Amino acid sequence: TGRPEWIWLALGTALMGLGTLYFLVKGMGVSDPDAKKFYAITTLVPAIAFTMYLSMLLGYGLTMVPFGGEQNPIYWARYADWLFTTPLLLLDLALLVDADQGTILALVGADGIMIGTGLVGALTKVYSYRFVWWAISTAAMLYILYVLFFGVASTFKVLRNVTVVLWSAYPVVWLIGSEGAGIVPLNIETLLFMVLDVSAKVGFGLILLRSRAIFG
Amino acid sequence: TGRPEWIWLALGTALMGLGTLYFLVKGMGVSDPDAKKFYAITTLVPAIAFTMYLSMLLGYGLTMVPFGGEQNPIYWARYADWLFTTPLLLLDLALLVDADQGTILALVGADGIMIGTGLVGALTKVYSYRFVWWAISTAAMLYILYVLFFGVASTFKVLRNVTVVLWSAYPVVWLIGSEGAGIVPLNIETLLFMVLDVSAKVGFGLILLRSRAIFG
Amino acid sequence: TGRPEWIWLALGTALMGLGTLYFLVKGMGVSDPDAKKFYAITTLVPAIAFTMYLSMLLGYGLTMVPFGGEQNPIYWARYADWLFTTPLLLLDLALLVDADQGTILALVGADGIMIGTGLVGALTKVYSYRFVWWAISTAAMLYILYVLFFGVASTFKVLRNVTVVLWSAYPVVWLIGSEGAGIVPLNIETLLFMVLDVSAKVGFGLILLRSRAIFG
Ligand SMILES: *C\C=C(C)/C=C/C=C(C)/C=C/C1=C(C)CCCC1(C)C
Ligand SMILES: *C\C=C(C)/C=C/C=C(C)/C=C/C1=C(C)CCCC1(C)C
Ligand SMILES: *C\C=C(C)/C=C/C=C(C)/C=C/C1=C(C)CCCC1(C)C
Repeated sequence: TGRPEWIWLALGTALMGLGTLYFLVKGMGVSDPDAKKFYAITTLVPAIAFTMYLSMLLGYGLTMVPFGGEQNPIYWARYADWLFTTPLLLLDLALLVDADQGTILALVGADGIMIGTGLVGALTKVYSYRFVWWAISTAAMLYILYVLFFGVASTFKVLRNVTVVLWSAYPVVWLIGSEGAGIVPLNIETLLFMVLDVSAKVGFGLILLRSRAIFG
Repeated sequence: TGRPEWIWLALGTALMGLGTLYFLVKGMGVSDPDAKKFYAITTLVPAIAFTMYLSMLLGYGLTMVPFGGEQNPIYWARYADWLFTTPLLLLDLALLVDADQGTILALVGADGIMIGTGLVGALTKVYSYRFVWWAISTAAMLYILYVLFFGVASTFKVLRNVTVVLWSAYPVVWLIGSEGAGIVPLNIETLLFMVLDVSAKVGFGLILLRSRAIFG
Repeated sequence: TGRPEWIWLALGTALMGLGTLYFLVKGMGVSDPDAKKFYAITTLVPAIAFTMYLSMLLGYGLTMVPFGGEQNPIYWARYADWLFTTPLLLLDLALLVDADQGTILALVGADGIMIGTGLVGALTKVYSYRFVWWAISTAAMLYILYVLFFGVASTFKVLRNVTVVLWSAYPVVWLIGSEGAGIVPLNIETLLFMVLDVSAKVGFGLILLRSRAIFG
């Protein structure tokens, strides 16, 4: 359609949907409560993302934000997506290592500030302030990674580093993309987030559910 | 007032308020933690709905959505209502049959997508796409009913079928009402949702709390 | 800047940030899961508030609401703040006295209606109706205080009365401030909420975390 990035949105929609179907079928039959837990969590994340990519695709999860003298398309549904899926992803790690509740709360808590401040950064009309919110969000992401390292083992370790490399990519792509300094066109900005999202929402899950660590 | 549907909104407000008072008084004295749980859950649901019908009544939870060439009044507060009460209703069943946590999460998870996609459907300006969101929401509702059947007993069974007949009514009324194909005037569309809501928010609760199944 | 209340917003930002840092450092080393719980909860609350005061300061969490024939600046981010921090504050008391789950739910449930109805009151364009929402919110606050009194001991008692005096201040300041009857200028309205917020978000926490009651 009229938006260059549409094919990336259409591809992410498709891959999230297929990933959703795949885990739904994969999950059928699980009777082990613990495994049930990782299956629910892991199936729900691309289901949520599927509906969010579709709203972006259909143009509903998109808005225009004025700044830098320009009218700027902002996909707010990306953040609405992360707002619900990043805490579940952290839930999978939590459950893996059996984190106690104060840690889980701090994690989930830091994550909501991460995405909420980043959504504020996204919608802020004062150009310079957007980077203030990028900074606080990035600070929160770093606390989350800090806990992950200093706050099953082998699978945990695997998903941990996947997480590091994947989650730390989101900050840069924000910065260089159209929501930030405006280094890379929106069209390529959407492509990168799609590739991260699918790796984080489907790839991560394939890696976790194919492991016996999820089993009591 | 100026809106035909006002008397239905005023009636739902009144019935939810009275239902709220009734359970609040009913609940006083409960010392059994488990029963306490069903009382809180069941009292909270019409309290939330009371405030939401009032915002609709007062006109705050109402907006106009353009599509089909027309400006269309949409009661978004209906969805804000279901967003918080449908998961608690599912909580009551969950607690009844002592569902494990992976099931509860999948249930609560599918329910949030159900109402969120249906709210997107409600606010979408592209006529044809609204039905796409109706379809995904309906798909999620069907997963929720699927779990309910394939995922205390007697009371469970009773509330289960009440749930089936009541929840499956919401899809049709969306379709034929003004938010969809536009078969039934808004005025009658509001009347039907009010009747469902009160049966689902008060009737359901009367049935559950009058049972000893809620007792350890 | 152009807004008189800015210095109060800047002061609250600063005090919440410093309070956040202070507990973060204070919390380092805690290994006792229960204590971990009060530390997470208590550190998260001014972190959330920090980001919300900053959005108010920067002007992002501010909007204009028409009523009384005038265009009226409303800091909606104040409510977005309370929406997440008041339930955690109640969590600290809950955990103190080891409230059972039906109580916690009723508490958290009444609190969300409290702030949500008060946010509706804040954004309502019909002058007289704002006070209807003030009334329902106040009713919910009273239920929350009722439970607190009729629904560790010594610390509980201390935080309980702090809570009473602090939380009951918010209703009056709404009433006399610019969001209500318009008795006190916005500039002083913001000052009072800042003083309450910092006492409720930092002061309360200093009092709780300096106690051994948080320890198993
Ligand atoms: C959809 C799955 C995941 C794993 C998404 C993770 C996204 C983030 C870690 C985003 C972080 C951001 C930061 C650190 C600062 C700028 C705003 C963002 C929200 C993009
Ligand atoms: C207030 C109480 C209940 C039991 C409400 C239940 C509502 C639904 C099951 C709504 C479902 C919808 C579907 C399936 C698709 C169109 C949009 C709706 C949200 C109306
Ligand atoms: C930030 C910390 C706390 C302890 C804030 C508490 C705020 C309230 C108790 C607010 C209550 C309100 C009432 C009772 C009615 C009018 C609207 C308010 C939301 C201000």
